Amino acid sequence: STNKHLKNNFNSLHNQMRKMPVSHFKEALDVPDYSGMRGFFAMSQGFQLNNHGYDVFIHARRESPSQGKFAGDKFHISVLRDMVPQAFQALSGLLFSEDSPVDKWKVTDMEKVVQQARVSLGAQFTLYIKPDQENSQYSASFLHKTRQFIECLESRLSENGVISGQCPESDVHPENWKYLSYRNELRQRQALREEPFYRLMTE
Repeated sequence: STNKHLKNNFNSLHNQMRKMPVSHFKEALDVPDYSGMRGFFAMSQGFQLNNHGYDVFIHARRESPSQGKFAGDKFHISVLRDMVPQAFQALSGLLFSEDSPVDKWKVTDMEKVVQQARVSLGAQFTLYIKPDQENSQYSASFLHKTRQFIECLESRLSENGVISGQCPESDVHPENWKYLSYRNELRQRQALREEPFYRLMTE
């Protein structure tokens, strides 16, 4: 499995990642603004956008490319509900970037959260991660890119004075992540902190 490989290459992956140069993400400009996202079924930078009325989100899935099978890894971004539009705009360049390692994500539609009487304290953004290789093994290059990406998101939000939200109860995050949090749906918060993926993303 994917996790088996991470465990047996734990130090090797870490050692390669920690010596790689900073990643560069060519951010997108020709993207929709938040109100645009609420369009309904359009295309933007290769990402198929979809807003149906059965949930409180707007989904984005890149028609491409990651060749591996889902291993359950994903991140959530939590901000004050009032600031979702600002957060979205600030992160749009990276989220729609051709260099982004995230092929699938979603953002809550505040109109729909109100119509469906849902609470929105956090996890307004969800980022799905999948091994890049066909054999379902994460490569050192990809993990480094993903970590770099997640950190750019963190920095962009704080530089924009976005007020943080409330981390989901089932997620875990280090003290230096103010918006991002992690969880693996395929497997206690204590156990998540031990996941190799999570530790390679934080230590």
